[PDB]
Order: sequence, then C-alpha cells, then structure tokens
Amino acid sequence: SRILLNNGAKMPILGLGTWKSPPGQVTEAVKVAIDVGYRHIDCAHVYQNENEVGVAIQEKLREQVVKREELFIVSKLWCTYHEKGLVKGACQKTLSDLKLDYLDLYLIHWPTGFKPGKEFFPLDESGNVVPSDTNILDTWAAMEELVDEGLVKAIGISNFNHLQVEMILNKPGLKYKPAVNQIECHPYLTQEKLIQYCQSKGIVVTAYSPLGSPDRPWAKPEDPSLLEDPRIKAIAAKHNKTTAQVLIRFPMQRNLVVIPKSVTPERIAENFKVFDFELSSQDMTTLLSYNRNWRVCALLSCTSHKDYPFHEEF
Ligand SMILES: NC(=O)c1ccc[n+]([C@@H]2O[C@H](COP(=O)([O-])OP(=O)(O)OC[C@H]3O[C@@H](n4cnc5c(N)ncnc54)[C@H](OP(=O)(O)O)[C@@H]3O)[C@@H](O)[C@H]2O)c1
Ligand SMILES: O=C(O)Cn1ccc(=O)n(Cc2nc3cc(Cl)ccc3s2)c1=O
Repeated sequence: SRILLNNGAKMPILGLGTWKSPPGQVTEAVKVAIDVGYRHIDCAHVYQNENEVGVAIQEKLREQVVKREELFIVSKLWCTYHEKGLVKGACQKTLSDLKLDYLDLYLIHWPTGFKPGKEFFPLDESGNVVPSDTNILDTWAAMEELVDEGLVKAIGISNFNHLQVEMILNKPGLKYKPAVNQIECHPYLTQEKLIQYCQSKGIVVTAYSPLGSPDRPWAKPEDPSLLEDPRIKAIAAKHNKTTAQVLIRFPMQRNLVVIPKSVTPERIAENFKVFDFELSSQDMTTLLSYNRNWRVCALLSCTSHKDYPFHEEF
C-alpha cells in the first residue's frame, strides 16, 4: 500500500485529490476519506481550499483517528512564488492553512514561474501569462532549503517534461533529487516514455486526473470520457468492479501513485476499494492501447512561456 521514495520515506499509493472540491464540502470529504482508510491527501495553495482541508486533518488528529506520522500530506508551490525569497513564505502559508508543522511532500506545481502578485494567473492585455525571470534550478535550490529547515520531508516536481527533469538531475550542486514527478496520466494519456524515464532515475510518478477530470471547468460535451468508455466498462464488468475502480487500479499496477478526487462520500469509499483485485497483464496492455495523447490540463494562455512543458515530445 505504500511505495518507497528516494528520501527514505514511504508514500501511500492511493491519495485523495482536492482540486475543485468546494470549500463547503471538502472538510467532510477529507474526514470521510480518513475514516475509510485514506492516508494521503493531495493539496495545493492554488486550489483555495487548504484551510478547509486542514480543519478535517486537525479534527481527525485531535480525535485520534490517526497519528500525524501515518498521514502523507502533499502540497505544491504555485507559479507566482518561484522567486527564491517567496518560496518559504508560500510554504508557510500552506502549512498554516493545513494546520501542520511539516509537509510530507512539497512539489513545484508547474515548471513555469509567473510574475508575483495577488493574481494566480497574471495576464498581459492580450491574455498571455506574464512570466517571471526565475528558472527551475534556482527554484529547486529554494525547495532544498525547505528540507534543511524542517518544513518539508521531501520535495518533488509536477508537470515537468523529461528534459526538465533531466535539468534538475543535472543541476550543478544538486543536494536532494526530486522524490516525485506528479503528471497527468490515464488510458488516453499513458505517458509511457516519461514514466519509464522517471522510474529509471528512482523518481516516483504520481498520476493525476486518473478519471479524466470530468468536472474540469473547460469540459465540452463532445470530449472523450473514460468513465463512459464501453471498453473500460467491459473490463470493469469482468472483474465485478466499477469503471472508476479499474481506472484507479491501472496506475497502481504500473508502480504509480494515484490521486482520484471526489467530494461524494460513497465514491470516496468506492475509490479506496481497489486493493482486493488485479487487472491481468493483458488488461493492462489493452488499457495502455487506448492512448490518444489527450491532455486535460494544458492551459492555452501559458503555451508561450519559455518553460511550457508540453511542446516537447515527452
Ligand atoms: N499537479 C497538477 O498540476 C494537478 C492537475 C490536475 C489534478 N491534480 C490533482 O489530481 C487530483 C485528481 O484529478 P482531477 O481532480 O483533475 O480529476 P479526477 O480525479 O480524474 O476526476 C474527478 C471527477 O471524477 C468524479 N468521480 C470521482 N470518483 C468517481 C467515481 N467513483 N465514479 C464516478 N465519478 C467519480 C468526481 O466527482 P465528485 O467529486 O462530484 O464525486 C469528479 O467530478 C486533483 O483533484 C488534484 O489533487 C494535480
Ligand atoms: O494546476 C492544477 O493543479 C489544476 N489546474 C487548474 C487550472 C488549470 O487551468 N489547469 C491547467 C493548467 N495548465 C497549465 C500550464 C502551465 Cl505551463 C502552467 C499552469 C497551468 S494550470 C490545471 O491543471
């Protein structure tokens, strides 16, 4: 149920996602998740609900439902805080909101730094994101400091392509390797090349949007739908599982971590019931065959940033 990271710690391979969980619903979602066995929560400042996630964490700690050491809480540095002098404050605000004195894992949320200010996505008058002149290597050094200051136990990256991972791995004076790369991954974006690369370097990969993010705000009715794909339903039916359970078990059998989001108590519980069956090797290859290079998370306004990650092949 956990995977060993290159910092010596173990990470639960199933966690609860929180992007889009409404603030009025996410405290109960996180309390139910811990009650039915989740021990990893995926968070981010940019999701604007860390305070409410933190109320749930703190109540289950206070209630002695779980000990802090059994939890694995992940958050992410937003793009407007890549400047060396802003990274510690950004981490401390997340810590204060989550009511924690450390994070188990803190990620660079995207490789692109944006102009600092109140706006999460500062745009110029024609809608392009306004970059900052920070680069990923100085940001990485700032993340290493957080480990040395006790604020985080592990650091990692997210939405880094393989040349950007390689840039971190080849950073002069590198002190801590990234422990995780968290990337979009599901049967329509299988990521074989980038996962192989990261795993060969001992970097654990976390699969986000494993259900295809049906609640993403830019969904169009005509878009492909994993949960409604009859081929995936058929695999589910064969194992007497739901389609969501097959989509969650798939990355687990590729030695990935996976973080499905829900605020629906019944689905939170359903989504956790994925440790009592196995997809066959044939099932796994068939699921991989549905790759279409279809990406849910790739915002147009960011495509001209120098560090935009999805022009590269992987
Ligand atoms: N690093 C990054 O850049 C990044 C980017 C995107 C996502 N992520 C992380 O990954 C998490 C998961 O990705 P995501 O939120 O994009 O989408 P997701 O987990 O693929 O899909 C969540 C959607 O699926 C529905 N759902 C959940 N379980 C279901 C089930 N058993 N049956 C039917 N529908 C179900 C949820 O509905 P209800 O909630 O209404 O039940 C919600 O609409 C995020 O929440 C975030 O923590 C990270
Ligand atoms: O960031 C999250 O965890 C969730 N999320 C929320 C809103 C959204 O538009 N996106 C798509 C983005 N694409 C890029 C692309 C690049 Cl280069 C930087 C930032 C983003 S954000 C998104 O993924």
